[PDB]
Parts: sequence; C-alpha cells; structure tokens
Amino acid sequence: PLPQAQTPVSLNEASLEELMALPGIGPVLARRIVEGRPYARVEDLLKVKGIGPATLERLRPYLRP
Ligand SMILES: [Cl-]
Repeated sequence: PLPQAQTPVSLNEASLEELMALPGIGPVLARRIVEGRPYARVEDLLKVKGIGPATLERLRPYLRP
C-alpha cells in the first residue's frame, strides 16, 4: 500500500522499500532503479532493464525525478 503522503515518489531519492511500493516494482527492479541513478527525467527509467513502456505508462502518475 503506497501511502498518499509519499507520492509522487522520487526516482532519485526514494529508498528501496519506497520504490517497492510502486505498482509492478519488485526487489529486483527497485535495485536496478537505484543503481541507474541519477535520472534527469522520468523517461530515463527506460534505461533500466525490465521496465518496458507499459510498465512505465502505469507508473508515470506516481513518479518525479
Ligand atoms: Cl520528469
């Protein structure tokens, strides 16, 4: 349950657990997201292995750099 008080979630500053609260993001993807930092824009998430456009499409409303 991703609480409202934690959104939008920062791709650059969130902890692993916070990223794992995002729909479709498990421990493996959360780890790759941290390892891929920094992100200049949310669309840079496409550099992370496993995050396809359909995945990203669902996450856009909840993310910020
Ligand atoms: Cl952005």
